[PDB]
Amino acid sequence: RINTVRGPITISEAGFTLTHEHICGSSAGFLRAWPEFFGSRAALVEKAVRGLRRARAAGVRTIVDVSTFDAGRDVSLLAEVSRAADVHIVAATGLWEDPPLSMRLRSVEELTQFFLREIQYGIEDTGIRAGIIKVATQGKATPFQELVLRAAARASLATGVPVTTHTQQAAIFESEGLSPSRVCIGHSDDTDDLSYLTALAARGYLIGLDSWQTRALLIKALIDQGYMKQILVSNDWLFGFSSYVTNINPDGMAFIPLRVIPFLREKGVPQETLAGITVTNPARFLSPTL
Ligand SMILES: [Zn+2]
Repeated sequence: RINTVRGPITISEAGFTLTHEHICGSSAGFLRAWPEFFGSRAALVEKAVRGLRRARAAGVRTIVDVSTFDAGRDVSLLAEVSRAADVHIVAATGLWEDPPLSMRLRSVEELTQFFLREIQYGIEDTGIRAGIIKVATQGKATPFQELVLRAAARASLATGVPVTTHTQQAAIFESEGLSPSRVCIGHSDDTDDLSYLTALAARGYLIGLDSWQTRALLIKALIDQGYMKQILVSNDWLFGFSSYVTNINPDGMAFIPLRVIPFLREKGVPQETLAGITVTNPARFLSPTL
């Protein structure tokens, strides 16, 4: 069973899953400070529900929202849009690029307990539990970033909930006893080299990407190398979405099933492989595994 914002779900209920999406983010809060310009909360919820119902109509069944407490996560909003659009949503714990003072001073043991609190107890006073750990990294490795990755690895070891991060790191995860099949390492264009992707893929890590046709061909290259079981999919292939710039692109959150899947079909990626990367791989990733 996977923790969603409306409660636990079985593996088989997850279906077609996007694994690194952005409903919540930095900018939604300013609707509280300035609704005259940005619109009401109800209008934001309405825009989000409409976009998710279109993604649902195109075939998306589950999305993983990777916003964290320090990057604008709003799990009560996620639960409302999940119910209205009939799309499962997995919430994340973790930390973003530049966390507050009060978090930058914590030990690995303390940060582990923070992540575990949001996985085992709930987020804030909502009772909604996170189903993934997101660790956003800036650039140059720093001791605090290594500390956060270690805390995430330990929370994953305790609960079996997967970790998703950005580009070394693999030695830290293995340092802590965590199987690579619990970790998705996301790569940007500056780290897109197919050689690096296959290297991490051969060691058991899941691979994410954060033009879109050239990203899709990188995916095909990875498949052609035999690594289809290590691939996760996300609307991030179109554009580097984040808490800075959320998913709410004339295809909206339906971009993957309406544009990328037909294109991969045109390039000859077979049906069983496409079902593997959109259904089997994310279900195996999200399913808590010790
Ligand atoms: Zn993303």
